[PDB]
Amino acid sequence: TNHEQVLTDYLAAFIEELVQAGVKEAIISPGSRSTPLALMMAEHPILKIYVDVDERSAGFFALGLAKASKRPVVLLCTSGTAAANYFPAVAEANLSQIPLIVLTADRPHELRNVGAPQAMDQLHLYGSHVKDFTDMALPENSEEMLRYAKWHGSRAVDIAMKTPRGPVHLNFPLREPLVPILEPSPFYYTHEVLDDSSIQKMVTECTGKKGVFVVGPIDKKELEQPMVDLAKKLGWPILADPLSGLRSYGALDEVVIDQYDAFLKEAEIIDKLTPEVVIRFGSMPVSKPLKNWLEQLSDIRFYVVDPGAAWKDPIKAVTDMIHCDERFLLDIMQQNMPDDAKDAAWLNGWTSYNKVAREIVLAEMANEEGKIVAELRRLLPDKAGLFIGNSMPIRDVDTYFSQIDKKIKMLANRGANGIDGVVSSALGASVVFQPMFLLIGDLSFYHDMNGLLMAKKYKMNLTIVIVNNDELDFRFAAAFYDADYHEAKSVDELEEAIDKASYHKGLDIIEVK
Amino acid sequence: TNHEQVLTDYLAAFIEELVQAGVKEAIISPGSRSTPLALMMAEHPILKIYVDVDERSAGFFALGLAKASKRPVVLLCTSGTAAANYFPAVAEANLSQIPLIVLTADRPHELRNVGAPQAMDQLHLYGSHVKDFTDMALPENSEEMLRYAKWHGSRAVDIAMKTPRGPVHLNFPLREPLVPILEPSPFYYTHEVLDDSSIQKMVTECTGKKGVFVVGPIDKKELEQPMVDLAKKLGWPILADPLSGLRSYGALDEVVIDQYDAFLKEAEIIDKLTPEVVIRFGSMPVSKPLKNWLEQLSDIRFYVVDPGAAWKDPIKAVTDMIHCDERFLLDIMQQNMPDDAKDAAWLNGWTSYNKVAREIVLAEMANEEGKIVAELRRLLPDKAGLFIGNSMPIRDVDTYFSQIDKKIKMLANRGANGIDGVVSSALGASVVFQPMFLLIGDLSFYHDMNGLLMAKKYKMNLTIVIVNNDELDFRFAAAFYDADYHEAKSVDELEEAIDKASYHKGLDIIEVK
Repeated sequence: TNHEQVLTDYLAAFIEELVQAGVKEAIISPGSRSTPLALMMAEHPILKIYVDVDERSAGFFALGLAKASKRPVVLLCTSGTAAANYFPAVAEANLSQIPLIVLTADRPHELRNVGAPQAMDQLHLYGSHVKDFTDMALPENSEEMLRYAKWHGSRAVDIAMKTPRGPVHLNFPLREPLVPILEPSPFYYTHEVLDDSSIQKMVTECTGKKGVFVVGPIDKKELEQPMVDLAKKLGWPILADPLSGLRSYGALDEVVIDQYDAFLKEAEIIDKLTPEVVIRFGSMPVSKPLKNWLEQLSDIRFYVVDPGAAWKDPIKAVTDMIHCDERFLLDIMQQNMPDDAKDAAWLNGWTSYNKVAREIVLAEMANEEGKIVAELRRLLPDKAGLFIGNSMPIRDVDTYFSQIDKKIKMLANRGANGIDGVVSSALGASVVFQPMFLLIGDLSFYHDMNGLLMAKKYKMNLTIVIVNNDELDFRFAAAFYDADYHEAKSVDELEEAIDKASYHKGLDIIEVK
Repeated sequence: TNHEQVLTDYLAAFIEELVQAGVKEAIISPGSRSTPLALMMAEHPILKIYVDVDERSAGFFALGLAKASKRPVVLLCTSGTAAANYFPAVAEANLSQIPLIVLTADRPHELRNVGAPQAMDQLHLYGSHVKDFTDMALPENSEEMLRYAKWHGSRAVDIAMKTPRGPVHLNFPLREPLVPILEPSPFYYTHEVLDDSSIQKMVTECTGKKGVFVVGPIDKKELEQPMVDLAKKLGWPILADPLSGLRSYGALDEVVIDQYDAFLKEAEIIDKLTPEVVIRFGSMPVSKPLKNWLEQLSDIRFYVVDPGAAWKDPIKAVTDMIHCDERFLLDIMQQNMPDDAKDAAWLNGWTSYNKVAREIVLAEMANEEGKIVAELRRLLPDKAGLFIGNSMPIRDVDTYFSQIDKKIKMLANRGANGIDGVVSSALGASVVFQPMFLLIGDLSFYHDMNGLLMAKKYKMNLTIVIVNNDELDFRFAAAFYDADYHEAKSVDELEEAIDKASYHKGLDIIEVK
């Protein structure tokens, strides 16, 4: 019934439900108004905490951690411009379907839009870029209002984790004094399914047709193998994006095509490889010549599998929009599509151009923006993570990273793209996948340079490769963040750097000028 | 009539009107979609350009430049998360009434919300935090549409510069190819006034009353002297904020009170200094004991002068809201208020506590977070600029920076406050006021560390004083950005650092641990 108890009961009810609904990590930024929420989250036994004093960096850190783990991740910042720094990562989380619980501390009603210090309008702060907005009540501790606090904690995580996944924003007006009572201590998975009538139409329509699988960047785990099996069963090629995982799932394969970016630039190859059906999985692939090829082809059956109804199709090519779970579709197609449907000449044609274009690529790579990918492909461990920057590193990983027999989790921010926040993204992802590697340009590296503090203060393992095409001497940046600096001037100098980097748990930075 | 000419005619009409309406500077961030707008702004003869690759830093740079010069300043970035990085500075510009023309490049309609790379929803991106939003047409070059492009260029700057001043957002959908034709080359002030009936009511109501002037952070230039004259004429004290300019306008004074933060904490002094009227100018002062004092007093006449109708009053103390120009009000009060109204005992009481509290402060400052302000007060030139960070440096400049007889422009981000972007803010302001000094905490310095690139690549003069109260060794940061590093361990070590800093045109950084 006293002010500080009221504040403690209210927040504890909320925070307890977040953890009980699956939040294990919180990414906190400090400030006056965020203090009571930060202190009480710290007191929670199960809940782990990371402190990032740059809110922009905190947002991308949370993003990367939630993208890699499929876990809902809390953000917490104070009132004022701090909340606005979450915006780039929230917009990214929106488009890449990443479950961020963004909690913004705020002034109380008597201090809202009144000219108070550290205070701005935080109602619908991120606009359409969140799944849900809640302006929470001022702290109360009645039976009704405590259950309300629990209810909103459960709803936040549920909405964020329900497909299509995405960011959820909760605004907390907090009235002074913000001193909580810490002594004594205050402390169902659904998927989309197609109908039996609806699967029969699809099965019959492409039962003996020349089809192509197109897989772009995809979220879901262990979808590599059953996809490979189906394409093998049908005799269909898979045009696999580097971010699909099919180019690095730990096995060599007879259906995965990886040189399509090269050979679809040529006009006669465009004509000869013309399919009857196309089935898309995941986002759109990064390849512009593939994009232009899929745009050009008409009078085909263009399926896209989109369980979240996000309507990602910048080509407007869709004929049949499929709103179901990817693993479900692959399994029913593995059970119901015939075995005797195999045309050997169809797959053969695709694999032939693929073998030919591999030679054209490998004839040049014994001489450096393409050779850096090729050297990285060989030097990487059998189980590793690779975050790729959105500039030139993503176009060169499409050309010079063919299929390898190592398990490599490849991650990029492919929603709203952008050169911002990719260091913190990689660093958040490094909590899940080890060892973590970052192929990055100099512009992106500078942009999110101060996110390297998280690697220093939490003793994280990340190997950074900077393609500096370009006035900046990055040795001083390395020394500042306690990083081991390496300058690779040759192919052999890169080999020594990678070997040294995997040898110690810590931050490594390899600059290639 | 051809695509690239259309694009050139459209943008040139817009850009020409911006310059013709008073835009002299543009702050550009690079990218694919921003390229045609950036190239053509570069071709404009009068328009000066600054390139900031961090969009967050660019926003605060523009903010600082526009705050210092009262000039409208263009921002330009590419599509995607780049636009979202402008948000903290836009929210700040909104509350601090700063005229930013924010231009965001965008995908065309066929690539909007369709799953395209580097693309997000940019309609009403900043929400209520801008004065105006325009989604511009796709480039056309007809007589109607070219005048439309001119019209929007004039409207943008006008709305941004009309009081209450603020940010204006224009979104530009641009269709590929984005290659402009650069060869050959494509290239009233109103103020609020009170009525004669309305001034007579105010003049008579405080014609012989014990009144107090309260001046917080204020925009308007040369408002120092006529304010001083009126308070001298009336025998009224001025409780001047450090950011009012009255504490450093180049003259010592017999009405400016600067120790109110100290002596209004005491209960009997609160009671004895009780006025009959209060007149506020500018924003709310940073002093919490002054805030609490003005809150506590009742049955008074509380005037606030607010020409922009922003209603800045977190105390809700207003009795008479005055919507007119500050210079106008001071001049008519200088002409119409009587001379024989002077009560000597009223001003005497205020100046007495002020003299007493100065002794209490100066008795301690011969021994370091307060002594750093006091040393800075003495060591500064006769004509200088000082940007202050929003953390502990603003509370200590209120206590330990009494009135000096030097002209010092003092600047802070006092709208939405926040520890973010104050380096770029100071660096933008450094274009106008020279020499520029920055008193800053370590948290703020880290937050906007990468804004120091602007000091390096444009060879700017800024002296940074870091109050490191606190793992980071800032020498490596200094070496990275070509800055002269100084470590001040004593009072005399600070003197040597300041002397060296003012001696060369370039970036200086003084750390006090």
